[PDB]
Amino acid sequence: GLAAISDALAADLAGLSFSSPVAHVYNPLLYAREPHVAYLSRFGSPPKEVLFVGMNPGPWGMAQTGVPFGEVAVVTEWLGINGTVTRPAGEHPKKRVDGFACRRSEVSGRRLWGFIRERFGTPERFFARFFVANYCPLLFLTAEGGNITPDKLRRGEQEPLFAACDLALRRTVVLLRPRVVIGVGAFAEARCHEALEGFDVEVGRIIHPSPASANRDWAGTALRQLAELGVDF
Repeated sequence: GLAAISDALAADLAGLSFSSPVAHVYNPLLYAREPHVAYLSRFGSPPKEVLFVGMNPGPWGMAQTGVPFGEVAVVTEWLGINGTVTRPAGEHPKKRVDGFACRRSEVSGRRLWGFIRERFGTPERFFARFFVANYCPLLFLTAEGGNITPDKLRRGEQEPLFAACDLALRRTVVLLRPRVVIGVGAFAEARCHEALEGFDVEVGRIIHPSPASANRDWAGTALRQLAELGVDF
């Protein structure tokens, strides 16, 4: 199942190495494995019509909950997922892992899942046709605790990472058999196009929900973009 794919990915990432400016690496697939597997098992049953793909976790989302775009509030309240989360070895004090006790809200996840809930009401109606997964489960931090996107990695270190993640995504698409794969943001979409070349699947994009990315009407834009891709939302 999905759990096997995630475990395989984590194992593949276990051997990886990253150089300066990278100083801290979080792998929520390890320290937040139980809620992650809960998500996969409860909401990831094949087949899916559409797959949403995020690039990498935010510090207050999946890095805390193990759930893609997993803002604590919406994960506990709507997905009904709680669970034990331990701390990563290379934890930075400016981005501490409090798990479901974390009091900061990940805006991207709050917005995305808030939107999904707005459209579908219950998780069952959404996951009947859709799923959301994370391309790269690793969080990268500077010595000062600043975020580093996978984009800004050394090519020699970036290539195997993207290799493992491409593998994971391919296995994911094979299992869930979606007709459309939608990257959340440009980076995710690029990764989807490259990783899934050769697949009989349409690769698309919706605007990234981050305020830091970004017009005044993200939800309307994404709804429109979904309309263009021929997916009823």
